[PDB]
Amino acid sequence: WTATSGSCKGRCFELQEVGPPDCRCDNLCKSYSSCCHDFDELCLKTARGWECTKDRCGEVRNEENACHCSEDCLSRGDCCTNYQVVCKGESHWVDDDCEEIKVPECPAGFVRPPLIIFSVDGFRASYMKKGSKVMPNIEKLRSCGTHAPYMRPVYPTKTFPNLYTLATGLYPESHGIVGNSMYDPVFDASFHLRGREKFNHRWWGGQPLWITATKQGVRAGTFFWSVSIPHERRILTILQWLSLPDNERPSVYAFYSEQPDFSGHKYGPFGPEMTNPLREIDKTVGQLMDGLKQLRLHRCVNVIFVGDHGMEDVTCDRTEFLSNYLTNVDDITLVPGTLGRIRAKSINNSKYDPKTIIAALTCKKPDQHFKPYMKQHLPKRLHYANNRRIEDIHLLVDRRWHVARKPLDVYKKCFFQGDHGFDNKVNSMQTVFVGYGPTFKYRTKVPPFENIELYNVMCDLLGLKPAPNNGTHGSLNHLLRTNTFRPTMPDEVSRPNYPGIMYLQSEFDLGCTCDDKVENKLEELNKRLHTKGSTKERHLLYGRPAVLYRTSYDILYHTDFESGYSEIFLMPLWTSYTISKQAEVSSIPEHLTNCVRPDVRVSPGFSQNCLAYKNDKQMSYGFLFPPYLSSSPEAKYDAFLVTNMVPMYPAFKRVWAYFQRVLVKKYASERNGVNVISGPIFDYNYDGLRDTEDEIKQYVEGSSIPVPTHYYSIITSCLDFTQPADKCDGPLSVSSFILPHRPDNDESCNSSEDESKWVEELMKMHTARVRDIEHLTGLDFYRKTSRSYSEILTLKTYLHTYESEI
Ligand SMILES: *[C@@H]1O[C@H](CO)[C@@H](O[C@@H]2O[C@H](CO)[C@@H](O[C@@H]3O[C@H](CO[C@H]4O[C@H](CO)[C@@H](O)[C@H](O[C@H]5O[C@H](CO)[C@@H](O)[C@H](O)[C@@H]5O[C@H]5O[C@H](CO)[C@@H](O)[C@H](O)[C@@H]5O)[C@@H]4O)[C@@H](O)[C@H](O[C@H]4O[C@H](CO)[C@@H](O)[C@H](O)[C@@H]4O[C@H]4O[C@H](CO)[C@@H](O)[C@H](O)[C@@H]4O)[C@@H]3O)[C@H](O)[C@H]2NC(C)=O)[C@H](O)[C@H]1NC(C)=O
Ligand SMILES: Cc1cc(OCc2nc(C#N)c(N3CCCC3)o2)c(C(C)(C)C)cc1C#N
Ligand SMILES: [Ca+2]
Ligand SMILES: [Ca+2]
Ligand SMILES: [Cl-]
Ligand code: NA
Ligand code: NA
Ligand SMILES: [Zn+2]
Repeated sequence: WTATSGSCKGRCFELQEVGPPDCRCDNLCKSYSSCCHDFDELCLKTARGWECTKDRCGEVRNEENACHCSEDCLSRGDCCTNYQVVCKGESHWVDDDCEEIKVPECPAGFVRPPLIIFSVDGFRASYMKKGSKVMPNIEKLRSCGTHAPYMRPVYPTKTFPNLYTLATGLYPESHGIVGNSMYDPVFDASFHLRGREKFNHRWWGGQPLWITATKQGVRAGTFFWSVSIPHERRILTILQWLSLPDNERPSVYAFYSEQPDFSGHKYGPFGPEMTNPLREIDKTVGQLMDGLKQLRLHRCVNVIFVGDHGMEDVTCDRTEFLSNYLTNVDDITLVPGTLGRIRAKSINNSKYDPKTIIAALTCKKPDQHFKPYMKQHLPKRLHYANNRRIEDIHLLVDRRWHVARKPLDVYKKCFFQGDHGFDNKVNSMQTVFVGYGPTFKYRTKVPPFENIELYNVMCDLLGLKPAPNNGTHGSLNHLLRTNTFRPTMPDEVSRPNYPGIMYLQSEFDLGCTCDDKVENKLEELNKRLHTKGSTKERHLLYGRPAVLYRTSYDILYHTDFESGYSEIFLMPLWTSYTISKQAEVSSIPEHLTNCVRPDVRVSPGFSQNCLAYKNDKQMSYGFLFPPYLSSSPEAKYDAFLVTNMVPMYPAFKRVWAYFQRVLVKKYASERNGVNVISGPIFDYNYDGLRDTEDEIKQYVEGSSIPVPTHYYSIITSCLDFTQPADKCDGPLSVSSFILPHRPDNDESCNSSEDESKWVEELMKMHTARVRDIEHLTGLDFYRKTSRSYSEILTLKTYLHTYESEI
């Protein structure tokens, strides 16, 4: 119930929301059907439209009018945005040459530059170029301010997941808005785009910017705007707020546009009908900027222009139907569209089995336009798993396609030509970022970055301490003129041991054999030095990774590679090695095929054993430093040390061998040497965070050798590829992967073909930021470079997407 017999007289768009059942006047009252009777009358004035005209200049104040052209309007803060242009001979902000804003040029009383977040739905990245002719205001913001060629949204590339990620710096799996549509089994409740449940606070995790602000004594304008409050009124309200007395005036504001998303669904991302929506958004921008200029704030305020996601071409005829794969279609609930999520229709059905469903959706048709996945086998880069609201079964749908349950759903629910929600690395899902203001840089292009990083920066722009979030604070310092956040390297928690030769061959009973016993102070002094770390400057280019947790490990030095060996997990946490451009690939010799050698630096008790691999009929093994890339026949003996060995399914060995035998050399050619750090990852609880010992769900049979869930590699070279990796004087270039350690290759539909046809594709699908790998390992890389930490932070957040050009 709401008693709507109160009035909004003087209360229009009140910031402090009043509790039921007294009527509401805030920008959300329409959505809750709870406005005061006079809300339309007082708060949604429209009389005479949105622009001053020559005859309206210096008029008598008429309180009915939407905006004003009277002499007093500037004081009252309620002129039409074009008032000075029409009545005082001022130019539009867009027609003014842009000039560097070296410092905040704010009215007295302003304790800090305000921040206005101008957010646009479905604003695809390529619109900045392709629609630049029709977008003069926006195009002026872009080129005079700071801009990225695109901004990477989060998966799924929908609205609420993205807008709330912007507001929180969190992955949807952490903030809770994991889709446009959701069921929470604990609440036994549902979240939809329409209706009212979505307004319950319990869906919304983390701390959004407005709450971070308020808790820290910084006032906020409200962020959420009902669809029926026209754009012009939203702008006027923000301008009005900006004129409030110092003690009442908000410091952070948001504008929202339903366009271009709305039209792009109807007409597709490039439908000729798309020009108009883009014209109108630009007109809105021009109004804001004109409004700001009038108020002497256009060189004081920091403006962010940001989209939530892009838009792709998607029509009805391009749907896949689960009914063409599944017999049991009515025993399941599918969340449909540009992503699939599947659960049982009823929890009382004990015959339901995810295993058989996945299998029935796997590589069943030739050009199949989606791929099923247990959520924990989704590429780790999507961080889309650690939430009870995300169904165990997920379908990654091909760009340009839809998945529905049955054909009837598609014709009884072509209507649309555009849609979004696909994998976040997909070009058409990319969105925009422009920062313009005193705190942003002047005429600066920055590289593509992820929207999860904005929360931090908006906190910086406001002088706020950010709530704990998924951004890497400092990785976007290069966007900023001042207010940068200067982070320290995390302190190392565990210092390594440096074991010497402390065990005799005969103390090891691991069931390992190696045909190695074929025997000079020239090459005997040389090898000691190698085992003391003589070649370490070559293979450990950026210093050793720091272990950021309490554990017990050893640094092991070799001719061709260096490792941090875990006595707890009985394998390396990392193996580091440099492959120069000229380096040569050799084979594993016949007499060495099944050779495994005891490491006389590491005790039997802290070693793996060959017997456990013999007994484990499913588990085989691989090596972290590839024997194929040994520098000499004599050095190759080190590749076979038990302390270089890791557990590997024969299905995964196919992948690993091809990467180690073929791809590393290829990269070294193409990049002028590469440095490689490889290792295991354990994430059985799929929270994207390093597992403790007691979280491991699988061991090599009969042993305490834990089985990795994933295998990572970090591949570094010189950004200037004319300089070889080991003699790089400037910025670095990185690409990385986190491969799932799976006992089949069901994921790659072409795995029965040669590795050259499918492996590299899989790696690309599982591209990763170094930062992802840090989360998963508790390591901290790049501890000793000549580079600035902020640059190294940006590097660590870099993702190599393998998409073609924007
Ligand atoms: C991305 O960034 C985020 C932000 O940092 C990272 O997530 C954090 O990770 C922390 C480590 O997992 C985690 O810390 C835990 O907090 C528990 C208390 O949490 C409540 O309070 C916080 C603070 O305000 C709040 O943020 C939480 O909100 C979550 O939960 C509610 C649901 O109730 C949601 O509405 C909300 O969206 C959010 O959900 C998400 O996080 C939870 C984890 O809390 C997930 O489970 C959800 O699926 C969802 O994704 C909470 O309101 C605290 O209880 C934990 O302490 C336990 O574990 C430690 C281990 O150190 C142990 O010492 C303690 O004894 C305790 O264990 C006891 O309970 C256990 C289970 O109940 C049991 O096993 C034991 O036997 C004990 O009885 C823990 O400290 C922090 O909450 C989240 N924060 C957020 C916002 O998500 C995330 O890691 C980053 N991702 C990546 C890849 O880097
Ligand atoms: C800029 C910004 C805007 C914003 O909201 C703008 C907004 N209002 C409505 C309404 N009605 C709406 N819907 C999206 C699709 C249906 C309606 O979206 C939000 C939140 C509040 C969504 C979390 C966060 C940020 C951030 N950061
Ligand atoms: Ca949207
Ligand atoms: Ca984990
Ligand atoms: Cl969804
Ligand atoms: Na085996
Ligand atoms: Na396959
Ligand atoms: Zn949309």
